[PDB]
Amino acid sequence: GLDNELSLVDGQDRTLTVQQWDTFLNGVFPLDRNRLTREWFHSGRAKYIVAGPGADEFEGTLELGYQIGFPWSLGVGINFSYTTPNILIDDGDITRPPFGLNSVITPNLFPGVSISADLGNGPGIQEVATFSVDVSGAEGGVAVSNAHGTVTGAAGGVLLRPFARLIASTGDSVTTYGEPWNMN
Amino acid sequence: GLDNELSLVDGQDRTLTVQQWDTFLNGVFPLDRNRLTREWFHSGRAKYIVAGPGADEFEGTLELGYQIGFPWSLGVGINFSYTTPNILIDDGDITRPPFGLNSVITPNLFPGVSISADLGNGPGIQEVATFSVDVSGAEGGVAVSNAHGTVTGAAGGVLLRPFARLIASTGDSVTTYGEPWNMN
Amino acid sequence: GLDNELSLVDGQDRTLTVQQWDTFLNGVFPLDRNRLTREWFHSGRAKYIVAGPGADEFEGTLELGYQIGFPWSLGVGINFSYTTPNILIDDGDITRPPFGLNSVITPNLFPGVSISADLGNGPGIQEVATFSVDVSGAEGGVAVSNAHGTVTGAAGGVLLRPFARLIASTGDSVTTYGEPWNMN
Amino acid sequence: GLDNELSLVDGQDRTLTVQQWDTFLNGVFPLDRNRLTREWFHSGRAKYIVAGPGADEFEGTLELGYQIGFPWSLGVGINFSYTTPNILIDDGDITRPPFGLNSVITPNLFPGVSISADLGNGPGIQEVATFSVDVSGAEGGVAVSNAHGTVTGAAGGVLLRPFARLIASTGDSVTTYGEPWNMN
Amino acid sequence: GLDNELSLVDGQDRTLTVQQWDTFLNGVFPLDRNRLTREWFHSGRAKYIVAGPGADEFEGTLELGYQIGFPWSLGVGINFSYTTPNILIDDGDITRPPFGLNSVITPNLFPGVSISADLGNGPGIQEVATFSVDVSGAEGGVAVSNAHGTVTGAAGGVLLRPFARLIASTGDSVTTYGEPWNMN
Amino acid sequence: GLDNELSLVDGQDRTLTVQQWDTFLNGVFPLDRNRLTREWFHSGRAKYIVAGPGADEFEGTLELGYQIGFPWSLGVGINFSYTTPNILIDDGDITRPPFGLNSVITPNLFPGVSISADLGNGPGIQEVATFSVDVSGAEGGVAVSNAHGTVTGAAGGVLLRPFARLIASTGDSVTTYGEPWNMN
Amino acid sequence: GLDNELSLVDGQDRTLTVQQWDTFLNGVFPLDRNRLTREWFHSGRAKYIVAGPGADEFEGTLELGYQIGFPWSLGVGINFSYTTPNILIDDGDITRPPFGLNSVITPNLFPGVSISADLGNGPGIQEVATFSVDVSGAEGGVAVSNAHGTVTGAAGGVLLRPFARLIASTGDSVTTYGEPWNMN
Amino acid sequence: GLDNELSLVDGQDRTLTVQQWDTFLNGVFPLDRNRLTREWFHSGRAKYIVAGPGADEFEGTLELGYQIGFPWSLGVGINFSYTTPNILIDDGDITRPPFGLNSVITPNLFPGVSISADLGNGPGIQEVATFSVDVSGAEGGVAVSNAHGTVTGAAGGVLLRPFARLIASTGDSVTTYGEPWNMN
Repeated sequence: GLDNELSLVDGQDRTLTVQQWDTFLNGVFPLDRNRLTREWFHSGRAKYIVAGPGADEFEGTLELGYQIGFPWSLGVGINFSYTTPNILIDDGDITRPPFGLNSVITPNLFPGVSISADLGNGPGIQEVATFSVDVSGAEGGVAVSNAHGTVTGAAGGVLLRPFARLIASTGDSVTTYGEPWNMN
Repeated sequence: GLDNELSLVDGQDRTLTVQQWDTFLNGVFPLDRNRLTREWFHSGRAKYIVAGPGADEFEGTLELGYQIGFPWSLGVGINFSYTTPNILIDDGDITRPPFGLNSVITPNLFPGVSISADLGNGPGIQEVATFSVDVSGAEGGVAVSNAHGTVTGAAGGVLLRPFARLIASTGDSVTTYGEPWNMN
Repeated sequence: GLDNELSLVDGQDRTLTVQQWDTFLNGVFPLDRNRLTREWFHSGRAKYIVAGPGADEFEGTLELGYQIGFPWSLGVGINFSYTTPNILIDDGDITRPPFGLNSVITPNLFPGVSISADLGNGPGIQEVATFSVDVSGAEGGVAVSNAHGTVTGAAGGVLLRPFARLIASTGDSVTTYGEPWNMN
Repeated sequence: GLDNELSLVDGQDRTLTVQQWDTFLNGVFPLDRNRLTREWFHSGRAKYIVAGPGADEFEGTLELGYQIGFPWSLGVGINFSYTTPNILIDDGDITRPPFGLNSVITPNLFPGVSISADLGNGPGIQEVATFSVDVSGAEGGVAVSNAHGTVTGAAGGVLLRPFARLIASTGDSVTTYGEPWNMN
Repeated sequence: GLDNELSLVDGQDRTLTVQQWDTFLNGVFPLDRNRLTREWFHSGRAKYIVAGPGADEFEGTLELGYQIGFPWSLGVGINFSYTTPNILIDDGDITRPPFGLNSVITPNLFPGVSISADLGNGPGIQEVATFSVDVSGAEGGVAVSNAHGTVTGAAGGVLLRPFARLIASTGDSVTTYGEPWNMN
Repeated sequence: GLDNELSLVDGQDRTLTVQQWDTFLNGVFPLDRNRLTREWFHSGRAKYIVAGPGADEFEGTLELGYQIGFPWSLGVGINFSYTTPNILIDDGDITRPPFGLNSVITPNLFPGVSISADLGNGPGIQEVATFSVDVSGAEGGVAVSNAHGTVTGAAGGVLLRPFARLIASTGDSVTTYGEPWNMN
Repeated sequence: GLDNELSLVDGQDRTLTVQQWDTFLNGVFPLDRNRLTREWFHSGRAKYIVAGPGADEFEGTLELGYQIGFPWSLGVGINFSYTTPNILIDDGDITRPPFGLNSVITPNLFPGVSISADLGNGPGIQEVATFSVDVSGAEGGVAVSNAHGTVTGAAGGVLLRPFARLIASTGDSVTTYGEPWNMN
Repeated sequence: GLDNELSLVDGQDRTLTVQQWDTFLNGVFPLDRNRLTREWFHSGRAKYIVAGPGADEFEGTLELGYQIGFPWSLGVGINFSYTTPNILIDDGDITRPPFGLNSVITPNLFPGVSISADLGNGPGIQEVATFSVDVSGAEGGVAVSNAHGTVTGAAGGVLLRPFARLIASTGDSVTTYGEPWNMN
């Protein structure tokens, strides 16, 4: 049904209304099985109405999309390393027995694994446009089912804020916002 | 209502007036729940008037926007690391017992976390144009409701200064400035 | 046969149906004989139907493809090194015998090999379009046999999710998704 | 009023005069509250006169702007860091009590802050064009009120030198310069 | 003769057949005499047939080429170095004889050579198009003799998989693959 | 007056003459008050004459400018740093009093300033074109007053060599050079 | 005279012949007197013939060039350095005579030169096109005298393999190869 | 006068002759007074003659220029540095007098200068085109006086090899070379 709506008396006395219908953000288990990944499908409709002078020769653009935000970037690195046995002489006496072999340095003698995880402030708030298209005339107009979206390297919970926007060819714009959906 | 206004007698004797109406910069809790992020919605109208010779065949551009300034950039990094037990021989004697095992170096024996926060001078003062469009004739013209803006990696308070600008196709320009809004 | 299907009543009352037929993602032993490489062949058909007003003057785009996800990036590096024998004097006395040769540093005395493997979080979820083409009229339309796909530096299992997409010239879109195929 | 003026007998015997009127560079407290930032508003008019043969079919370009110079770049960085307690064994004996725990290295035991400020020779002298536009005919033409300008990372005093320039379509040019304005 | 063939009933009921004839991949001793280099000459023909409705007004693209894969990248570096004799005083006493010359550090006393070879996972599977050209009508069409191909920095054996591809202007595609040729 | 002149009998028997008149390179105290900056104003005229066959339908390009050279690049960097008091234990015994506090490392105990100046060979000899424009017919043509030029990071004296150039649409060219002006 | 030749029955039954005549690759002592540089002059002619249906309305491209290969890249670096005398106190006692001057570190006391030569695997096999031009009709067509080629940073001998190529506008191609010329 | 000449019977039986006349490369003391810089002025004429069928409707390109080569790149860097007096405690006992002040590290106690010069193999052989222009008809055509050229960072002597080139619109080319001029 109708999720949300906003109206604007524009700069040439037209009433511009933009609406969001049937919005669904469907979070799924990530294809990559990566705990830092989020993945979802966006369905919904954007509609517009224009009333007042010139209503029928209205030219504009209609968009549907979402903003996304999460607090931290996270990366994880795991290293395996091994180095074959060796010796270098360090502060050794090579003039007489045992020729500096009483003062050697070796590499690490065993194979080893190390892990390193980095957490930093996130990339901020981003905007995705599911569609952005030309419309004309007083009413319309556009619907989407099962558009795909994803983000990775994310931690602390991913929030998605759906919007619909109408921009008049004339410069005027109104956008309506919905309640956010939690991908965590 | 009318927020602010400015007039200019231009280079061919036209009086150019640009105005800001109904301005609202609405700071909200950030979608990304990041203390270094600020997020807001811009509403307002820009109007112009042109008087004197040629008024009716005026060609121009109308803009509405804001400048943003904050004093410091801030970044935060937290690292978790652990390395598997190992030894290397350092200045050891491999000719006789105990074959240098009386002088070893190991990696850190425990898992460890470290935090690093960097504060530096900020990126200076930036300008955003919420809309910038062609206008013609003596009066107009353009309105916006709930346009979105954001910035991250910011500290010490974010200030937003709203403006409206009129540029004549002829080169002349006047811009009016409003009272700043505090996002912190 | 028919694998999967989805319908949408669009923004101007047309019923848009997109379908996936005969889908085969054929994983093969990799040409490069690299355990971090995966390689496959994509076959299938995408069909569409449009019903309701204007059905016959429908303009659109039809795509067939897949998303790919795997959890980890992996890289492996093996180094062989050898350095010719040398000495430098370190904290040596050059005023008297044996002129500092009782305190030398050498390079590693033997040839050596070392291995280093790095595992990190993967690149997230990617989309590939096997074909994306213009279609017009009420029904169609497009088939592919043995298109090639590949990815390398991958670990933890590669998953492929096939889709078909129909985008109306009018902005409306519907995409249908199939059951994923395992390349590991 | 008239601030400054310059004339040139050009390459085809036209007298070209360019003038600066009503120039004001208004330094303000920086929106970003950053001591390395300067911010100002430029108002003024540029006029031109062309006399001699062909005066009425003169084609050219008119500009108004300023050069900016300051002696030093300055940046400031403040780091906070803390690392969780740890030990590695350094030149320790692991064959017998106390197993090398008599020779350990730790990280810094306390949290710490460090500051680093860098001062270097500045970026040199830069030119900003407030407007740059086509003019035609013997007289004109162009005015600006409250154009915005800023610079950051600056130290040692910021000077602004206003100019007006006329370039004939024919190649000839004259520019007039004003007295500089101090932003510190 | 005919090496391999594949057919497809396309999205508008045309039968599309693509074929590979007379394929020869001729591996030669590399011009650069570099053991990490492979070099070869590709000869062959691609043909196509289209049957069913509209056969004679078929528009498309014909390609011939190969995929290449090898498991490892390899690089080798050899350094020669020598440094002229010198001394620095390290932890020396300059208040009394012999003024710290009893505790010096020198550079390496001899000339030296070191070798370093790096082996890492390879670049994955790549595609080369020997030709890719427009065709029209029901049958054709294109042949190549002695086209050149090469790759360097390769180890573990280089495999080359020949293909021919037909893409209809309409989106449909079929590609046929041959048996791979070993460049090692 | 006339500064300098050069003539060329070109490839189709036209005599091409290019001349420099009234040349002034006016060095001023730098706007940025930076000892590594030089700043100046260029005034002058370039004239051409063409004689012989086709003189009146001559098409060309006329330029006026200078080359600049200085021997050294110079940069200066001054750092202020301070680090808060801390300790780490280095080769300490943590099994018994005083728990390694008899062997600590600290950061620098005082605030500190350091200066670093780098002198290197300069960027070589550069060419600036004050104007470069199309001319037609047997005589002309172009004049400039108070064009601006600058350079920074310079040491050892900045030299400016003025020139005028005429390029025929036919490829032929002649350039005349003046006596250099010293900006140091 | 005729150096080499190759024929192909193409995809529409035309016999395509490409030929190399009078080929000379003239190695000279390098202008830069650099032992890692090679320099040469290429002379030769490329001819084509087309027989069978449509021979006279043949459209194509004719090229002449060479491939170049050498086994190793080589670079050489020589550094001169000197540092003015200095001291720092290292593990010194500043509470009592001689105030740590019994334990100083200095820089290198003498001026010094060091040389570093790096040999690595070469850049592989490259192709240069001396000319590549449009041809039409049954026979032609193109000749070159003393075209220049060069390469630097090369070691182990530079080999040049001359070719001529004919590409039909229809996609078909044949290339003929000559005996290689040694630039070392 | 005539310096050098070369002729070619081209691919369509035209005799193509290209010539160099009046060539002068005038080395001067470098404007930048930099010993690694070379600077010169190029004067000369290129002529061409075409004989045989179609001579009068010949279309082509005429160039005049030089190759440049020198064996070494050279760079020089001089650093001045000073650091204000400081102390850190190294392996000090802070539990009892004198609290680790018996084991300190300082920065260098004096101001210091260091020089570093790097010599490496040169950039190879480069080509400059003084002019490159369209010509038509059987004879011409183009002359240059006092064109400027320069290079810096050079050592071991700079050689300049003058050439003239004629390229037929048809692909054919001949170039003639002169005796080299020494800029050292």
